[PDB]
Amino acid sequence: LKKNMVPLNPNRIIPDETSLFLESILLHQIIGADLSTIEILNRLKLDYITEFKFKNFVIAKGAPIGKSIVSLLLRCKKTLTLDRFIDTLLEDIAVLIKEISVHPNESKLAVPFLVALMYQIVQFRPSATHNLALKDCFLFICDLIRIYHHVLKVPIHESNMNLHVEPQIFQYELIDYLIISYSFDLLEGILRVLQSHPKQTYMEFFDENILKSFEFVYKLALTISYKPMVNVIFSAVEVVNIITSIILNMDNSSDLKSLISGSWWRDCITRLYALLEKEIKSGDVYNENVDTTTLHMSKYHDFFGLIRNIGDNELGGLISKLIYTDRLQSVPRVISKEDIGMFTAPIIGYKMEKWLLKLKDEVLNIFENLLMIYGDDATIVNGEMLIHSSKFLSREQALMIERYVGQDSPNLDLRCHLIEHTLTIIYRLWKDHFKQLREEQIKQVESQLIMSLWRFLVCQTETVTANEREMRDHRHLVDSLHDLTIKDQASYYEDAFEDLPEYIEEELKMQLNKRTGRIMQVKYDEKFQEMARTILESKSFDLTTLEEADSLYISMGL
Amino acid sequence: LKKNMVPLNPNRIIPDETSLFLESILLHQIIGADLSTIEILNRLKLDYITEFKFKNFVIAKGAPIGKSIVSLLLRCKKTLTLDRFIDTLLEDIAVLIKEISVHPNESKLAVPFLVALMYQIVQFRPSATHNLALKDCFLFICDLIRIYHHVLKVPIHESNMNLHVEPQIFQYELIDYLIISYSFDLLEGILRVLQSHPKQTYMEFFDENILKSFEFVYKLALTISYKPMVNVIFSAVEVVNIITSIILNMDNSSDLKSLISGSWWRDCITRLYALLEKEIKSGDVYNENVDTTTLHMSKYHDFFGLIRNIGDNELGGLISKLIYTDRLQSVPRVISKEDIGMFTAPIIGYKMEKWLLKLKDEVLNIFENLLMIYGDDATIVNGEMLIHSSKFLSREQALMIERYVGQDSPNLDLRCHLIEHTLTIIYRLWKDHFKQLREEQIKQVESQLIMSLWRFLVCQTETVTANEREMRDHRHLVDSLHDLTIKDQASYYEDAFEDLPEYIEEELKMQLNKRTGRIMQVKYDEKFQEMARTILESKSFDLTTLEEADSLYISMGL
Repeated sequence: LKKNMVPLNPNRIIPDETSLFLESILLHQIIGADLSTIEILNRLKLDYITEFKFKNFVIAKGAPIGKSIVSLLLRCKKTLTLDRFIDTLLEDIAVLIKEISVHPNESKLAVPFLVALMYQIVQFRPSATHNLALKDCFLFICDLIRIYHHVLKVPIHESNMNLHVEPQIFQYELIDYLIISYSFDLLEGILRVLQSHPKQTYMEFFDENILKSFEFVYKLALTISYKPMVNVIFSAVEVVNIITSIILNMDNSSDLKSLISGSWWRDCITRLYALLEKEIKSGDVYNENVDTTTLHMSKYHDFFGLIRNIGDNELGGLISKLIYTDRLQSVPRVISKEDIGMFTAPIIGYKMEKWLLKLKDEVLNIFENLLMIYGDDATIVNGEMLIHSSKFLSREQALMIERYVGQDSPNLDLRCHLIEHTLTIIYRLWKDHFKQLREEQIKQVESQLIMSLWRFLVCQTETVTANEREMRDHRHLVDSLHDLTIKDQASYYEDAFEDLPEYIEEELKMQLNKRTGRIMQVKYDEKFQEMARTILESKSFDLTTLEEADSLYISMGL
Repeated sequence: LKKNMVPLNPNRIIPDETSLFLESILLHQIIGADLSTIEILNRLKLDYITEFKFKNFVIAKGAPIGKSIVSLLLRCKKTLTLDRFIDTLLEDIAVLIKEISVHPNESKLAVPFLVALMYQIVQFRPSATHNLALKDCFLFICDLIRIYHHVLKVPIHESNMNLHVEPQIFQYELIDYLIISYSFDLLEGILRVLQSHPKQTYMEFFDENILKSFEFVYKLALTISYKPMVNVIFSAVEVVNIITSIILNMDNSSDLKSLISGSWWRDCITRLYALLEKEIKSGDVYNENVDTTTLHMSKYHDFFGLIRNIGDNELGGLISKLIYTDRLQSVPRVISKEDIGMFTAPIIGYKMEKWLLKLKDEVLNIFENLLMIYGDDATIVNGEMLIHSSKFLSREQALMIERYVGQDSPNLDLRCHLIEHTLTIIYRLWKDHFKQLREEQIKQVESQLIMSLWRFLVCQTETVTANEREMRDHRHLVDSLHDLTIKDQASYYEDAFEDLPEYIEEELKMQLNKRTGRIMQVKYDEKFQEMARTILESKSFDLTTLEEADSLYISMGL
């Protein structure tokens, strides 16, 4: 009688999730360092706080700090379940980071490793962390960054008499660069684990204090008059993405939007515009050059960080060489600043272009989001998304055609994805939001909008591709790198790319061909030809007159 | 239909027993030390083994050792289940103790803490440890002790010209005293966790090598011509107890007894006799006096150890003061030898008498066991258990009556339990083993046997107690300490001693009265009067003739 049902296991080992979390803390190790993070904190003392104690988390004067962390971890494993063990660790390590930070004399070497350890605590089980702990941790990291006021506020250019006679120390600069970078990365981590909660509970996180604190630290990160640290720019726009993504995908959308003032947005969007109008050039990414025009990713902060691996991690060997590893000390091991830098590969510049192109994709992606938040007209969906986005579209087509085609870099495709993306940021702005596209602001970009749409409608002629035989001879010229990519994907990393059945590689000699069309800047996708057609041709606004329009059409044929 | 059965739990949290074992290792702390054992091993390096590696247990030259222990513990938690995690730890820490030990120059400070950590590993779940690991660990601790050849072999008396001009260092002596004491305690622990296995599997432990190695180390512990360390005498007779206890309570009893040669027993029993004929005197327990007559428990090895808390732990403050606790070192922190010893309480002497009386109870308890092993006659159940046990019975009655009655020590009762026990070691020797009680050896003790039995049969007169009113006036004289004991037991530590229902304290004014009878050396228990009667009166052997017997009976009445 019903001999079908799947039988249970009578000895189900539900794994002790707090033990797995304990083990994930104990062997947490940042990428490039020689020792584990707890094993670094065992080698740190603090000799100006004579006795630290918050809630039975006693630290003696000459005691190792990581001894006290592992004593807390062992002591609170027996007692607490997981969601209490998390916020116990969060508030205890937060109070420790706090009184190491606000002190006149004491070195702050434990602070980066405690922030990274805190990030390991947060993102272990995001379903387990209650969001009031996330609120407390977010407020603590925001006013922790406003403690570290001076890392993101170095001036543009120094004095001419700034004599570089100096010990040329890097270890304190390396400490507070790690503090700022791990802090902004922890802000990104708090908001994605808050993003992963069920969608009825976001109001337990947000209040006025959250948004005012992030407004301050967001003005701090996306700087104007100071040297930009690009490591914090990635996370500081990814946080804005997480905000605009949960505003879309929640139910009580008004009480976020009522909590946000329009000044927050019109301070955010101008800095996003000023980020979007910067240049990406591989030959002087890592060079130090003119400000606020090239996203440059400085030599003196080049390491991975917590979420994503952003550079080549040139300063990861110096994290392990910041402590003496056989000694219990407080001041750092001395790192000379001018030893780094040795010249063999510009490929590092290509992948840093790849990250910066994903950054611009991120910025106009959150443009695409907050079009959909404020579908009705407001202060902020206000026509300058024609000006700045059309400037961006026109120049990233123009110097694509002038400079990039036939340069065999791997970053062509994504760079001709951005234009392919930002036309859509034009298009639904044109189609669904014309009621705020004012008559003067359209004439601020009448050159560049019409020229950018014309470089899509030039591709309806198509006397270039038309076959198969010579297009692969074009991709031997422009797209050999993606041939290497797809052969290494086909022979190693894809399940469907073996014993190819004479329909899966006819798809390949369809899609590599349309890809190399989209790279060669002739024959874009037909859907984008239609979207560019129904802005220029359509009669929502006289971009051109009919005797000016056919002056454009004769330069293709027509 | 059958709404009775107890329902299961659908979310049974079977606790991750290897995680609990991990946490028991990580907060293992010996009694009196300031730091945890892993936290002491984090402060130890080893600078003569340039690189230690056995099976991916890499230790660098200047690295902390406890870093490598906790790296093994975290790495082998994910992989192994519990019975493999145990013997992985056992062989790895054993190889580490080995190559720290066999080295000419290197200090051995890590060795006591690694042995104590190994003991914590063994006795956590004794059902989990497979007994081949116990065999390997027992063989390793036995040849580890024969490495430490010279701790248990200091001479009796030094030269007259042994000038005590010397650094007077104690730290190296404290190290290898801890090594020897923790090693013998680990031998006791291995054999009780082997005792706790199901009784069909003892042959997986024992072979010739086990018994030859313990024969050597047992001759080493119960010394003859060297200064005795009493800490190893307790465990070295408790091991013999565990052996003679499992020989009784197993099924394949012959293949142990065939594996044991009679020379092992007739080397063991002579040393047990020589231990049994020593004296216990509180006024010179802790004094240094004449050898092999007083069990003295020397001042320079007075700490707890692993199983039992044997002294007052005067050398436990010096275990934490053996390392610098803010430093990674190899040589010990210097302990001056003559600072210890400060005189306030002889009560410490009374509880050390209590432990030594339990030691003599242990020795004649294993006499009582191996009567029952060799119920048939052999080399070893051979009539000297009349001589030595009757010497012991007669003197511990004689100087009981001359010296101990009315001395208000807590150790009277157990001291008049020993006589009350050892009569039984007489009695079943007399009744069930007369066929080896040879005619000359009985006349070696004809004085002492008959006098000892007569001091039991003198109690059948009993004109002393006979009531209730004056016997409590006797226990105000001899047994006030047990009145304090039973009042503190009655008001604090016993569930049945409140709202006393006038039958539970009539039992008290029965059993305190028979107890103070048994202390006052008049009116023993009636069963012991019968057992002493049916040796003297019964006609198995002419102890007395009938004209010599009534010469004894007239000195009671009769």
